Amino acid sequence: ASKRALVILAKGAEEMETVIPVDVMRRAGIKVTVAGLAGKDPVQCSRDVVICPDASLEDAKKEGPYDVVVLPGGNLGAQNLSESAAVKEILKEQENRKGLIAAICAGPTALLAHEIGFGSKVTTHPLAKDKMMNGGHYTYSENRVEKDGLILTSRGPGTSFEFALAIVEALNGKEVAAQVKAPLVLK
Ligand SMILES: *C(=N)N1CC[C@@H](C(=O)Nc2nc3c(s2)CN(C(=O)CN[NH2+]N)CC3)C1
Repeated sequence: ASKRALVILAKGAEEMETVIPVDVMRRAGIKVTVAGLAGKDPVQCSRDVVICPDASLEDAKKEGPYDVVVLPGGNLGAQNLSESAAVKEILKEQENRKGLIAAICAGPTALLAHEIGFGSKVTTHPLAKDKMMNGGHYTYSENRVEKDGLILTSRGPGTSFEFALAIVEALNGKEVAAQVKAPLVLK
């Protein structure tokens, strides 16, 4: 049947880093659940775009497992993910079940907070590098997208299409990723 993604949407999330992965995954035929960290109520993003979640995280985490857990960035959004006991338990489980975790821009700092994928090669946004590398628990990469086994990281809004297509390729293969890429008019 279809592959399944969980996108965790926290107050202060980067809206582009949220919507690009959600839309590109849905174009690939992935069943995506946009799950509000704080419940099912609309979420105010970093630039004040308000997105209505499909479900609360409390509900969506009962409808697992998921083929991928997706962590957008945003300074406050990543801080909120990093502080959530609920997110820690979901990432821990995903890691334990050899499930893909994907985090973009500041999003990877929530991996550090929840002690997820220690020893992985990761990228982040340049401004999040010092936070991510505090305590030297990862190897740093300048790749626009970095995939080290089941830890997939990316750098910013401008790598969001590459990040999303890398998730599609990982879940559905090269051919589906090429079909979704074709009408996007990427450079
Ligand atoms: C991509 N989503 N992002 C969000 C804005 C930019 C970014 O990473 N900005 C940051 N500002 C700070 C960061 S990352 C790290 N930081 C701390 O986490 C220190 N205390 N821990 N939360 C200071 C501000 C790219």
